[PDB]
Amino acid sequence: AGEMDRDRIESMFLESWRDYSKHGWGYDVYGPIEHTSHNMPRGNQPLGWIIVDSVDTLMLMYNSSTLYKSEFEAEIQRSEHWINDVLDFDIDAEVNVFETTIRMLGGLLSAYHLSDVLEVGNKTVYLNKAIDLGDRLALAFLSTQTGIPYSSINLHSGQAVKNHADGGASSTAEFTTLQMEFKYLAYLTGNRTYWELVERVYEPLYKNNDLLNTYDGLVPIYTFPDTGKFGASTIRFGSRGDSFYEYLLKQYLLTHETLYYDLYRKSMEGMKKHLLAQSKPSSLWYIGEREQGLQGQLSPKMDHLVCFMGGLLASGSTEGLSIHEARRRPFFSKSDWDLAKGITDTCYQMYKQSSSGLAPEIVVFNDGNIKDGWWRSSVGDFFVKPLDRHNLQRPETVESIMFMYHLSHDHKYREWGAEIATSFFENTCVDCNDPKLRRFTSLSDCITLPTKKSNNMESFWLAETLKYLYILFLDEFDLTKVVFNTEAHPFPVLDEEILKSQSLTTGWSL
Ligand SMILES: *[C@@H]1O[C@H](CO)[C@@H](O[C@H]2O[C@H](CO)[C@@H](O[C@@H]3O[C@H](CO[C@H]4O[C@H](CO[C@H]5O[C@H](CO)[C@@H](O)[C@H](O)[C@@H]5O)[C@@H](O)[C@H](O[C@H]5O[C@H](CO)[C@@H](O)[C@H](O)[C@@H]5O)[C@@H]4O)[C@@H](O)[C@H](O[C@H]4O[C@H](CO)[C@@H](O)[C@H](O)[C@@H]4O)[C@@H]3O)[C@H](O)[C@H]2NC(C)=O)[C@H](O)[C@H]1NC(C)=O
Ligand SMILES: *[C@@H]1O[C@H](CO)[C@@H](O[C@@H]2O[C@H](CO)[C@@H](O[C@@H]3O[C@H](CO[C@H]4O[C@H](CO)[C@@H](O)[C@H](O)[C@@H]4O)[C@@H](O)[C@H](O[C@H]4O[C@H](CO)[C@@H](O)[C@H](O)[C@@H]4O)[C@@H]3O)[C@H](O)[C@H]2NC(C)=O)[C@H](O)[C@H]1NC(C)=O
Ligand SMILES: *[C@@H]1O[C@H](CO)[C@@H](O)[C@H](O)[C@H]1NC(C)=O
Ligand SMILES: OC[C@H]1NC[C@@H](O)[C@@H](O)[C@@H]1O
Ligand SMILES: [Ca+2]
Repeated sequence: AGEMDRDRIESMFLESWRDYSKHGWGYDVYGPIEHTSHNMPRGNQPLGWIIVDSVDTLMLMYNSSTLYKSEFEAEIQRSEHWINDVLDFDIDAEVNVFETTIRMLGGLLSAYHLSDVLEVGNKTVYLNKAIDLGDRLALAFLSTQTGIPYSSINLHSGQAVKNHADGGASSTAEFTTLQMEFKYLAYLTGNRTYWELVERVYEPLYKNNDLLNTYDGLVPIYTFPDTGKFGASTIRFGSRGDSFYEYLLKQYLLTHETLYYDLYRKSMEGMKKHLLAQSKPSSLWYIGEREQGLQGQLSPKMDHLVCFMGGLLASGSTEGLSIHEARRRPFFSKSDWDLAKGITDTCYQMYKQSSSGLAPEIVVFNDGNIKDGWWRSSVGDFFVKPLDRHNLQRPETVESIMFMYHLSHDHKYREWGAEIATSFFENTCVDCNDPKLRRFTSLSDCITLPTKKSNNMESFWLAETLKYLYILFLDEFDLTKVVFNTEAHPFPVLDEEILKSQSLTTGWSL
């Protein structure tokens, strides 16, 4: 029953939310096991890490809840008042530009959007907060000549600070996963500066590295901000690389700027050419890594983070349309669609073949060359290294499952989603038999049974994992009218004509 699994997912969310609100209200970091909490800034001022990241999930559930609508409404109010009255981003502390942009700036923007379209709360509260934070973060683009920002910035002074390690290089995905957020902010404010600054990073990236010709659109994970040149590093769709590809497509879906689709196409073909492979014995499609350039060997290691590719590929091929209607359009990519189904299956298998039914942080697919103390999956398609056995309540697989279900309408995806939701329920719960004290937490080990719990609840458990599971069981969700930022914060597809009138156009080319 769709509405039933809906009640269940809403219940799981509320159990986590009730516990968080009771013990760690207003804190950035929260541990459900010991009910402990703290803020990230050295000064102990809150960033709204969990509250801001969760507001839009509260709004989505409020909009369709039949059993807890009233509770969700009250929590939105609680969150909104706190965001307006307590949260203050004028903090003398250095924060990571990427994380703060995708979680806080993005969450405030989507809260504004849903508040607007769902007519709940005061959208102005979120927009005003977004403008102020956006201005603090935007200062990061004034540090180098290339326009590529250093990893962190002080929210009060505006002073930028380079990455501590990696020879001072910035992570490629970190400055190429800020575009949806700043462009939507430009759209809402009419302030072109946000748009101009965030689009600026691509030219040096592509030009200075001969990215298309030399790398076939595949990016090493580190880029020096002052030169715009890649640092000797791994090429992977996992951490520090993943969302660079994500936002190439999502910008096109959001603003209709074709250049980014063209760039996206180039990277996808490059990915199929250099990183794609199949495991044994199930022939599951997976995306590997190239630690030593494209000329080196292909590593079968894959971050759970890569699993978002199922949804991305499906979204890019259909542009949000049901396959039924998409299959007849000129822009439909049969290749991308088939691979989307393939990668989503593979990622589902990472749960299905797991002893706990939950996929670990990282897996190593079987390429017939796994010839020590590694754990083998049920079928043997992949292994799990002793140090990668943790599960941080990540959303990437349920993310892709949601897209596949709504675009294909194949009920098999809702079945998969249900199994994973149940595995999270049974294997990450604390006080599992008491709905009054029950809550959910991360795992230090999701391979051993019973699973070993870690005292921490990721904000994305609420912002993404439960959100995508919830949307999966919504009977109607038009993917042609929304584009999710990388933290599952939905933005509306922008009107081309309005963008034109605001002088928001592609300021570079290739
Ligand atoms: C948050 O929740 C809200 C709901 O609470 C949700 O908003 C929408 O949810 C549904 C999305 O699928 C949507 O229902 C679909 O509506 C289709 C369009 O036809 C119907 O809506 C028309 C437009 O409604 C707006 O304008 C109305 C004034 O014109 C206004 O009164 C209304 O409040 C909306 O603002 C409306 O004009 C149509 O009217 C015709 O039909 C009436 C009878 O229903 C008749 O009385 C009228 O004279 C006229 O002939 C019509 O009501 C509809 O095509 C679609 O049908 C499909 O869905 C069924 C589901 O059972 C399937 O069997 C099959 O697929 C079928 O084809 C479906 O009913 C709601 O109307 C929206 N609600 C509101 C109030 O906006 C929102 O999406 C959600 N947000 C999120 C992200 O969670
Ligand atoms: C569209 O959106 C953009 C992006 O956010 C906005 O641009 C920002 O605009 C503000 C204000 O115009 C800029 O901030 C101001 O910068 C001035 C110049 O900075 C130089 O001097 C400081 C020394 O203090 C150096 O640290 C810095 O490196 C530069 O050399 C400052 O002089 C201003 O300071 C004054 O205001 C602050 C406010 O708290 C006071 O504390 C100070 O004492 C002083 O009175 C101020 O900081 C900001 O740089 C712009 N950001 C970017 C990325 O461009 C647009 O304003 C907005 N609307 C428009 C016009 O399109
Ligand atoms: C909405 O919030 C804005 C900013 O806090 C405030 O100025 C406005 O009065 C609020 N609207 C109302 C009256 O609810
Ligand atoms: O796995 C989730 C966590 N890291 C990856 C990000 O893109 C976002 O999904 C969240 O911050
Ligand atoms: Ca993501």
